[PDB]
Amino acid sequence: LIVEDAPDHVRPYVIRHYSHARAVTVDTQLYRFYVTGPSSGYAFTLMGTNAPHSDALGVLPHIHQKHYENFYCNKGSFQLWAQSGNETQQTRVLSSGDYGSVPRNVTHTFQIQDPDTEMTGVIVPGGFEDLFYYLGTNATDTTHTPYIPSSTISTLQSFDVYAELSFTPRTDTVNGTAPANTVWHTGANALASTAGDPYFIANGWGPKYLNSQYGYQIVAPFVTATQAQDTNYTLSTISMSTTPSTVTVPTWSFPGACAFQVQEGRVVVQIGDYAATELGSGDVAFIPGGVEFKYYSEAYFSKVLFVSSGSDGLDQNLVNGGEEWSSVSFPADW
Amino acid sequence: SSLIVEDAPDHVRPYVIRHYSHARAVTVDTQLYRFYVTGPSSGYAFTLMGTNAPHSDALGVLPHIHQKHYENFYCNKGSFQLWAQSGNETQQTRVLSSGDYGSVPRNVTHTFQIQDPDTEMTGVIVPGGFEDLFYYLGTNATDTTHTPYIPSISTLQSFDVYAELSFTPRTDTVNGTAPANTVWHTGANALASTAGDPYFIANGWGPKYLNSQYGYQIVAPFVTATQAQDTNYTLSTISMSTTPSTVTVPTWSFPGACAFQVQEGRVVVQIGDYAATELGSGDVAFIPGGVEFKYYSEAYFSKVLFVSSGSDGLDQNLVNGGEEWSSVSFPADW
Ligand SMILES: *[C@@H]1O[C@H](CO)[C@@H](O[C@@H]2O[C@H](CO)[C@@H](O[C@@H]3O[C@H](CO[C@H]4O[C@H](CO)[C@@H](O)[C@H](O[C@H]5O[C@H](CO)[C@@H](O)[C@H](O)[C@@H]5O)[C@@H]4O)[C@@H](O)[C@H](O[C@H]4O[C@H](CO)[C@@H](O)[C@H](O)[C@@H]4O[C@H]4O[C@H](CO)[C@@H](O)[C@H](O)[C@@H]4O)[C@@H]3O)[C@H](O)[C@H]2NC(C)=O)[C@H](O)[C@H]1NC(C)=O
Ligand SMILES: *[C@@H]1O[C@H](CO)[C@@H](O[C@@H]2O[C@H](CO)[C@@H](O[C@@H]3O[C@H](CO[C@H]4O[C@H](CO)[C@@H](O)[C@H](O)[C@@H]4O)[C@@H](O)[C@H](O)[C@@H]3O)[C@H](O)[C@H]2NC(C)=O)[C@H](O)[C@H]1NC(C)=O
Ligand SMILES: *[C@@H]1O[C@H](CO)[C@@H](O)[C@H](O)[C@H]1NC(C)=O
Ligand SMILES: *[C@@H]1O[C@H](CO)[C@@H](O)[C@H](O)[C@H]1NC(C)=O
Ligand SMILES: *[C@@H]1O[C@H](CO)[C@@H](O)[C@H](O)[C@H]1NC(C)=O
Ligand SMILES: *[C@@H]1O[C@H](CO)[C@@H](O)[C@H](O)[C@H]1NC(C)=O
Ligand SMILES: *[C@@H]1O[C@H](CO)[C@@H](O)[C@H](O)[C@H]1NC(C)=O
Ligand SMILES: *[C@@H]1O[C@H](CO)[C@@H](O)[C@H](O)[C@H]1NC(C)=O
Ligand SMILES: *[C@@H]1O[C@H](CO)[C@@H](O)[C@H](O)[C@H]1NC(C)=O
Ligand SMILES: [Cu+2]
Ligand SMILES: [Cu+2]
Repeated sequence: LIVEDAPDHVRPYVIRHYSHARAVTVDTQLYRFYVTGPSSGYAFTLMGTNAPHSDALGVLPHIHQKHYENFYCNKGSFQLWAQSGNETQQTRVLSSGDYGSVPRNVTHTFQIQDPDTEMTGVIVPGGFEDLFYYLGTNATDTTHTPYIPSSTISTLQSFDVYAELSFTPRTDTVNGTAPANTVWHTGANALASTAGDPYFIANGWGPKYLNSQYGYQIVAPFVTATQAQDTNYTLSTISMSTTPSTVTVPTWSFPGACAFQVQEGRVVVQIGDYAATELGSGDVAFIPGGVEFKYYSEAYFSKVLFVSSGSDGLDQNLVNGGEEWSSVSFPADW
Repeated sequence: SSLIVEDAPDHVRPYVIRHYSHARAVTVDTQLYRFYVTGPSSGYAFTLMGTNAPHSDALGVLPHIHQKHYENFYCNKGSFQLWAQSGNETQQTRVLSSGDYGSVPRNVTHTFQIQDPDTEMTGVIVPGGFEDLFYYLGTNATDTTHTPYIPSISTLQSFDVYAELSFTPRTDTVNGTAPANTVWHTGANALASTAGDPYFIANGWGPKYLNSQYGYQIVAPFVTATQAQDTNYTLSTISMSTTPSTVTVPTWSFPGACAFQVQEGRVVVQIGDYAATELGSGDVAFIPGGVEFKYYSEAYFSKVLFVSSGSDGLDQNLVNGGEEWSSVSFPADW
């Protein structure tokens, strides 16, 4: 079940945090491809980027006309700038557990701030990694260190990267956000109600739902049908209690492929005809559409970043079967 | 007898206690405290505790000093602000996010305020036994489900808590710090030049050392003999690569007790005659002085918060045998 690089075809698998994962470097940045187009049947790409502080932008401002980009900060911190059409340009400094949503046709760029920064990208549809094989240089990285210590515009268009050379990232950031009057780590964040608009959710400040059918699970939606539209997927974090003795761990099966990366805790996953395996920080589990699976938290509290192809995968299912909830913690009693 | 315990033992012995175990939980208003290492369990060497709490618009504790205990604040997740002042020196304050550290020596006035919804503070207090104060002021908590937190003057001198009613937490915070002429997440941080002064180290910005004897390990000191003086302990984070197949995992036996809490990764500990046991996020291992033990990272990269009684524990040993290093990542080649 465990693999060192994402398979070159669809199958159940788990890839440990910092596994080789076809690693490439672009300057100081090291990219790992935990889920690829070939490994997901082109459903989505799930990549991890580790990098040190930089005084320069990490990528030139650009747009994707056919890909929805999602930025999740695993650790450290990076600034993200985003703008849809003539809407006011927005920017936030994401720290651990923060999220930034970048729908198609939204200009964006980012800059790495902290020394031990890790950015997990979820891009829909999959196959997006080809861009980095081109821009990057293969890295053997024998020791598995997070990152190594120390015409083109036309070409990029074929990778669905359209340069926005006139975009000037705003420079009036204060307390991790701009413009003024925005809410960042000081109040609730809502997902954009209008398709096409970027939005940001600070860790623990977005909408949540408690599902109590199989133990306590809290789903914090990041992307729903409203925002995905035809890109057809869902994204969220799922926090989990242990499974009480009175509950039978359920067996799931969905039409679309799905995957999750453990952020905190220890989660056991059983997929298809493979032995159960326990995942820790940054480990990724990939479940092909149509394959049965079971999971439970061995830790008293675990939190995972979850993505699903389709409108009704696991996270949406738990939300529908649960209730609105206003805490990152579940009830103290069963 | 078993290695893993749900509450710290009432005497010195090797043990592991999982994140969010009962650990003699108590609540003080919205804050839930867990005592992973106590005075009794460590022979009064030190206390290692965890506090989980939601956002609050008020201070989490009234300003105070401890005349006989050295307090240490480490942000596991979320964020909280910490204010500190020593004698005639300028009052300092920082907003700590994941991986950040704040040092509060004896006789330093301090207070804190919880900012994010899913905030966890790991406290290391030396010497051990101060936790009686939390038992005293707190209300016992059963917390059957092990949820992180429950959703929703003269007298204290005996517990070494001295009120400082004249202290007014400064309110000119900008970009997570005050006064303006400080460095926070924008440059290198040094440990205080002498004992008695508070200091703060942002994640990855403090001094680091690379030890290459047993695979690669990076030690980021937080407290050294210079700052500890007679409190006689060391504190740091230790980052670890896997152990090369050609390297024998070393065995250690120190004069004083030591412990660590995994922050990221998967670390296996083999203590005395107990079974090798793998720890995940927030899990704590405690090793009595004089007891042999081995540890190694199963994850490709793990980072733990480490504390040791004495001046020459594991972290100091790794520093003395290693070299100065300027990256949070280790070399790509053995
Ligand atoms: C809290 O934290 C936030 C960060 O989260 C801090 O925000 C930072 O604040 C500083 C200072 O305000 C910002 O830097 C300044 O940015 C100015 C605008 O830059 C853009 O426009 C210029 C003009 O066309 C371009 O050249 C720039 O391009 C370069 O930078 C971008 C990055 O944004 C790169 O992508 C490019 O490749 C380029 O490298 C930008 O597009 C900029 O004009 C200004 O530069 C002056 O000042 C610096 C030193 O501060 C000098 O080195 C430089 O020579 C300039 O000096 C002239 O102008 C100043 C101002 O009028 C005069 O005083 C001088 O005498 C001289 O005439 C500087 O770079 C920064 O962008 C911003 N960061 C973010 C993310 O928002 C907050 O300050 C902080 N708050 C507190 C209180 O601490
Ligand atoms: C960036 O984020 C900062 C937080 O990290 C923001 O700082 C906050 O700024 C507000 C507004 O200036 C402060 O609130 C005000 O505080 C003053 C002073 O409070 C103290 O003194 C009064 C009077 O003696 C006393 O009653 C209080 O108890 C305090 O002891 C009040 O007079 C105002 O009414 C108001 O409450 C916050 O205190 C301050 N927070 C911190 C932690 O510093 C900053 O404003 C943000 N900057 C921007 C541009 O958005
Ligand atoms: C994105 O922009 C292109 C160019 O205008 C347009 O043809 C396409 O329909 C847009 N796609 C979406 C999802 O808005
Ligand atoms: C680099 O790795 C990619 C796989 O991501 C592969 O397609 C290519 O052949 C490799 N190129 C070189 C020069 O090794
Ligand atoms: C959305 O994805 C699901 C699962 O991959 C698939 O069954 C469904 O046909 C898709 N919807 C559309 C309109 O393509
Ligand atoms: C702390 O302050 C008390 C009271 O002033 C003093 O007696 C004691 O020696 C001080 N301790 C340290 C370590 O500075
Ligand atoms: C601090 O200043 C006071 C006077 O306000 C003085 O009495 C005291 O000795 C000073 N502290 C030190 C350590 O010098
Ligand atoms: C505290 O302990 C008492 C005695 O065991 C128990 O009755 C009570 O329910 C406990 N309080 C809480 C909040 O758990
Ligand atoms: C410091 O701690 C070590 C380890 O517990 C102990 O052996 C030593 O005696 C202590 N030093 C002093 C001065 O007490
Ligand atoms: Cu992009
Ligand atoms: Cu204190």
